[PDB]
This record gives sequence, structure tokens and C-alpha cells, in this order.
Amino acid sequence: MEVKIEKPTPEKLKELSVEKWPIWEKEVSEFDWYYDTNETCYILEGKVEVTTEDGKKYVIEKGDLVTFPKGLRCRWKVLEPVRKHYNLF
Repeated sequence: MEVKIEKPTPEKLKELSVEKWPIWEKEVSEFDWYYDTNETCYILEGKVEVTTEDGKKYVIEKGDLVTFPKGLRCRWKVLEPVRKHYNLF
């Protein structure tokens, strides 16, 4: 697995300028996640607790980007209004 948890700082965000990337708005719902491409997303406002079938867990809240491998299948669940940017290949 290649899932990393990091919160880009104003310095790193400059090059990671998510402002140019689309935006997603979501309420504290619950969604099933199935990967299909080396994608990258950045949190801008929200709380999500990810639990993979393999037995892993990715907690990303406010300004946090994580990587995922093609095929990754895990359940997503927002705790508070979620706003994140995208970066898919």
C-alpha cells in the first residue's frame, strides 16, 4: 500500500496550488469508495475516517492530502461538511 497522510503547508501548497483544481462539496453522509487510477485529493474543510478492507485506516481532516493505489477499495464517511480538491492522473 502507498497511502500517506500529510498536511501541505503554505509553502508546499504554493506548488500544490489546489485553487486551480476542482472542488467538491459534501454533507456528513457515507460513501463507498472504489479506486481506479492513481489519484490524489486535498482536504479544505471536513472530516473523513477511511477504513480499508485490507485492515488499514486513513484519517484526513482539513488541509490533508493522501495517496492511493489503483484498485484501493474502502468505505468513506464524513463527520462534518467536506470540501476537498482533486488531483487525478
